[PDB]
Order: sequence, then C-alpha cells, then structure tokens
Amino acid sequence: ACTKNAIAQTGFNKDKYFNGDVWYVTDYLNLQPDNVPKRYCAALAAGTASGKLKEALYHYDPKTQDTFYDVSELQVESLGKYTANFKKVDKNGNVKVAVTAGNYYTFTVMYADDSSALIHTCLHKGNKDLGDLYAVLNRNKDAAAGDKVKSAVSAATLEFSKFISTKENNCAYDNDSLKSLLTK
Ligand code: HEM
Repeated sequence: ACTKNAIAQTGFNKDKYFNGDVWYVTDYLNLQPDNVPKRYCAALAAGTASGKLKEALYHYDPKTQDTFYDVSELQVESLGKYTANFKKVDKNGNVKVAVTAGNYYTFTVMYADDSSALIHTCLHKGNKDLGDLYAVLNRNKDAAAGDKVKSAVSAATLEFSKFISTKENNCAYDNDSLKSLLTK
C-alpha cells in the first residue's frame, strides 16, 4: 500500500538535481519493511534529455544476484513531484520488459543539495505496489548522511535510525551505462 503524500523540498532546484549525474542510495526505509530485502544496492541517474525529465535506475541484490536496469520518463505533478513510467532494459538500453500502463512510480524529492538528497517513491505494478520507500541519496557512493538530510528525515516524521545502510554491501556501479541510459 502507498500511504504517504510526500512533501517536496521548499525551494527545490530541479536543474541541480536533474543534472545528468549519478545519485547513489546510501540508506533506505520501506514502511512495509518485508517488501524489500535488508541487503541491497541501488543508484539512479537523473537529467533532462530531448526536453523531458528522465531517470535511469539500477538495482542489485547481492544475495540473489538479481540485477536490473530501468529507463523512466517523468511527468510533472508539481515542483519536485513526478510520476514516472519505466521500461526494464539491459545495461545497453535494450528492452527486456516494455512500458506498460499500470506499471509506474511516483517520485518526490523531499530534500536536495549539492551532495545529498532524500526521496520518496511508491512503485505500482498493475493492482500491486511495493509500499512507501524512502531513500537517502549522495553524489559519493560511500558517504555518510549529513546533518541537513537527517533534519529533512526528522521533519518528515521518520527515524533515521530505522533506515538500512547499503554500506555493508560494498556496491559497485556501472556509471557510464547508467548515465547513458538517460538518452534511451
Ligand atoms: C532509488 C530510487 C528507487 C526507484 C525510483 C525505484 C523504482 C523501482 C522500479 C521502477 C522497479 C521495477 C523495475 C522493473 O520491473 O522494471 C523496482 C523494483 C524493485 N525495487 Fe526499487 N526503486 C528504487 C530504490 C530501491 C531500493 C533502495 C530498494 C531496496 C531494497 C528497492 C527494491 C526493489 C525490489 C526488491 C524490486 C523488485 C520488485 C519485483 O521484482 O517485484 N528499490 N524499483
């Protein structure tokens, strides 16, 4: 179940978030914790391409080896709040599972600055969703969450101590593949 109307950052700077670079997930929280694993790697690239907001996603489960990439076109609901489609692709942008109506995610940027961000997403696949997922992002894959993002977590009524870190997984990313997916 999706249960949160996540509030977008006051003064959100869309060009700085959507600048073509990679964001690494450093910490995450699902409000339905059993919906996602406790060991995981994820990253995204976000940018504008051909006049549209795009994200490219990467997921990796270091226990099961499940690996997948997605390309997403984002439509604007309001500043910092988007509805994204997705197509599953290989790392080269070739399609594995096509866009399908009813497969989509909402995406809200709750906080962002030059190095860090806090986002909410609720993923829908037909009549099923993956619950409310929060992620702390950083421009540096290893970086510890700083004071400002932690203030944003607390101002959303969340407890940062409940987030799961991705650090123990020693994740590695294919940054060229991920960024290049923005034009796919
Ligand atoms: C960082 C922003 C994230 C976005 C925008 C996001 C979005 C998505 C999307 C679009 C899918 C479906 C992909 C497809 O079928 O083609 C998906 C699947 C999944 N996501 Fe995320 N995700 C994000 C982060 C995470 C994080 C941090 C976790 C933590 C475990 C996670 C766990 C999963 C799992 C387990 C699946 C597989 C669901 C299934 O196979 O039914 N993702 N995610």
